[PDB]
Amino acid sequence: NCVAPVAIIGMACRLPGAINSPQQLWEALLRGDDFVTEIPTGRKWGAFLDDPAAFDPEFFGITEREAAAIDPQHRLLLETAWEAVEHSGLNPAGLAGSATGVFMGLTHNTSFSLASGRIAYALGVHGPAITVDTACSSSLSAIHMACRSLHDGESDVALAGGVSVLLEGMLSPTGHCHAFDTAADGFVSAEGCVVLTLKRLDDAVADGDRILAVIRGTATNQDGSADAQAKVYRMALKAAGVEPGTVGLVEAHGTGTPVGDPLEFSSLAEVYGTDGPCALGSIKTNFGHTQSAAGALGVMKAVLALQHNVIPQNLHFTRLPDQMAEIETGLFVPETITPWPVREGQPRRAAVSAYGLSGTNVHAVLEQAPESPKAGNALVFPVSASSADALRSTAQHLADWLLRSGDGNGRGPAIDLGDLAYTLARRRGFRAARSAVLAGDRGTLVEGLRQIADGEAMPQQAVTNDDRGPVWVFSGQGSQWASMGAELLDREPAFAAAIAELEPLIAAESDFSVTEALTASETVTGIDRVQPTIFAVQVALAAAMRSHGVVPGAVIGHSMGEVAASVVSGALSLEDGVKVICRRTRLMTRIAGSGAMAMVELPAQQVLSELASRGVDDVVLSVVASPQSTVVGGATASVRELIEMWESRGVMAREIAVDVASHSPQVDPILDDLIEALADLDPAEPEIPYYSATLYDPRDYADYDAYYWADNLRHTVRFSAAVQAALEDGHRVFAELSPHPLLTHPVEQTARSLDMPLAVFAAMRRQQEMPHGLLGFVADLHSAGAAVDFSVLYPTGRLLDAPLPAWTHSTLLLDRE
Repeated sequence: NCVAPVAIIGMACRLPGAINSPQQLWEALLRGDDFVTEIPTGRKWGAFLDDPAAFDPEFFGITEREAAAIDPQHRLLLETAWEAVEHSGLNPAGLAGSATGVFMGLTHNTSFSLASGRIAYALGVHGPAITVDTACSSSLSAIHMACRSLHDGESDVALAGGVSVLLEGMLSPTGHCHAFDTAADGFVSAEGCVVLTLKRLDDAVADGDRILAVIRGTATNQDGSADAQAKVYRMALKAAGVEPGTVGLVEAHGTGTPVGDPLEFSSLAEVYGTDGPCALGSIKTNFGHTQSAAGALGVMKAVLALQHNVIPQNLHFTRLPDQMAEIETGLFVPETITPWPVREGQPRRAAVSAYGLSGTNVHAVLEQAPESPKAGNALVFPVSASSADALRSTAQHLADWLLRSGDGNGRGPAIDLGDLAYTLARRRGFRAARSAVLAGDRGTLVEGLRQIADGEAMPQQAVTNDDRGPVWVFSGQGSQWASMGAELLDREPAFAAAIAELEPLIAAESDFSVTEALTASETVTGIDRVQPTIFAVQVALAAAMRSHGVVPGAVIGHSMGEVAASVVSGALSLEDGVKVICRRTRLMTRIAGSGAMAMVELPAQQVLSELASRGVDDVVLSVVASPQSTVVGGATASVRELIEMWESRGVMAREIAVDVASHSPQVDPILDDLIEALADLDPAEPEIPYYSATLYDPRDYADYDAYYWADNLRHTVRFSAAVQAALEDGHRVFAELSPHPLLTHPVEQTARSLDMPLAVFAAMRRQQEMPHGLLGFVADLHSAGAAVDFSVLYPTGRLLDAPLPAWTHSTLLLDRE
């Protein structure tokens, strides 16, 4: 009523016995596992984490030395809190800048809430960052503060939890929390970490999150170990606005102490158990007293108990204490797996409590989450981890998870691969070491994951952080091959649509069918046909990628490639692009067979010097695509003369087979007619960043008019300079849209010369088998870190609890202690 209802959209835990997830916890509670043991010989009873010092510092951008100096408590909160965010189905990168509050509890050794601050900084969120000492308060205090923070609106999302790490009200000499059993030995300390992800219910429902349960209300109180705590329950119930008779479960403090259990059982009897049997449980029978994590851990049990119909049994119980036995309470301790009491069409409700030594008593009232009621095509399954080793473990764990279900006597129904892909692609964060399996069924997906796990498939190290689209590289002539467009025309509707639109346009200009050329049993050959056909594929590829949610962050053209680059960037209409490429080639026909071109293995500046010192002016620099390779062009006799001069000197120089010696003086006699033919162009500003290989400065303003295309044909192809500029502006993923990669190596050579990292890919290659169209290409780009709007491929789907990525853990501890 009074306070706003809070939805629990996600939760994570790091607990003894390698229980590192809600599902693992649920199964453990059903088996009735006792995690209390003797003291380990690594550091009389207690439940301990396998390695509380384990941490993945590089993932958070911290050095090993600093991480070693950081409190192990803080490190556990960081990783556990991160898991709680991803378990909510939230890409943690998406939280940046949001009003996300952080409320953590721990034991401290002029107030600096550093532990919560680390989490806030790691997520790049703004909002309250509060820590609390659970010796000066309760372990539910953080969760209480989080709910009121949401209510007051100072937070829109809230991470709430606690952690306990043992560094060595009396104790149980047997070493067990016997609950409210007549045994009543005492309690036992324990380690653990739990974090809840909270959001206002109305926001959760609106944003379409998966609600685990609802916190209707909470309350805190000061006791100057008391019976007057009876009011604390009423305060919470009043804030929650619910009758206690409707509460069929109470995860009590359940310390198992002689003085506190009857005292607690007595105060609970006043409020709960009036009508119907209300279960009374304590997870401390399983995990002992996890201190600051006990409250959150208790909630996690209640939430899980609310989701399923069953209630997990308490351990170490046989008989109530004779003193508190004769009361007419419906309260009963579960000894086995007990179904949920009420069938009166009321949502299941539970309550949790936790009392501090200082007399701080906190109580919370919960309710179950609101109810909300062809095949064969391949899907992309993004899988990543902070390291190659971690990815192999991750792939293995996901594979086992898939194989665990899909079986009778297991989770009966098969895991929906459509929802899984949706989860991994849209409801998860992406990490450094990446892979992306392509599969249309479970079998091929498992095999794909095995290959990763067994070290057969190698991971891609992302070179950028999914913040920008890739660079489309448009190459020139010479990539064509027989029936190069055939398979994509059948497999990529967007590719076929783009070609279908181009078909009549190119026909009107050049009088031939581009579709026919792309499906012919022989490679396209005619001067009139080759470049327009290549241009068509390039535009079609870009359209197909856009239909998969991949838009370029920039474009770079090479010679004729600049035409498609101009269209894709929006500088020229589709119609004008056709006019340019078609009318160019029609005029270039007039000079076919004149002049020659040759590749020489020298830097452009050296070549330019030798041409000048030798008085050569009928041969010029035609292409500078790499810092160590140059193409010259001009008079046939002069070119072949230079080749021999270089060859005899030990320099590799090889003539290139070309119809037209473009980018040389040989194209002069058609430039005027070209300029006249392109008089009617209507260019616009490019919407995508465009690095020109025509202009003497790749960042300069391009007009894309008649004179620009004249210069594009006549002047040097400065591809290397354009790639350099793109790298300087932060672009890292380069992908060639063409029938076959002609420029991927030149790009690499340019990047290497500048000591610049990058990832280069090819959309198509000669005789490539493409049964899944360009989805493999999409997968590779994402794995490199290129931005991909996965809402296109996966507009809708259900959130699945696929295992969270394995961490890259290294044991970090300060010496001498």
